[PDB]
Amino acid sequence: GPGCGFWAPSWRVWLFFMRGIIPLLERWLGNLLSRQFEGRHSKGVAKTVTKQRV
RNA sequence: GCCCUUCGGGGCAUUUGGUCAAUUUGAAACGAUACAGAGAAGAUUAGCAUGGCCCCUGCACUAAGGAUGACACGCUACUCAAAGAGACGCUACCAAUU
Repeated sequence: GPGCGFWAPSWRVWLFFMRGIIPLLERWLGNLLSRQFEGRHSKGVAKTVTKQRV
């Protein structure tokens, strides 16, 4: 049942997950804020020829 | 304030900063309501694009979606003739039933 408080291994796991997730989310959130504060550039950087566009 | 002094003097430290704390008049946007109302030459519609002073959602400013996201569907002389054939064109208008 409940009573096991040996939490250091799982806590470790989530710290290392955070280590990897910081560069990805700081980039993603920075781009969220770029859209929010200067707007979306819609075209201009060219779109690739994907499968639906071949 | 402190320190030094040869008691005359000298030293240490040196220029912040975000338009006020004040919501009518220097800029928020839905929803409700009213209304209308969805592409491809009969009917019904899978979409993929194209162009940018149209954008939205998205990390994607090298996905995807938004009705195939929408827009598109008005308007329409102007580098501009030549041949040969006509013209009471360019003037006048005119005297017998028995």
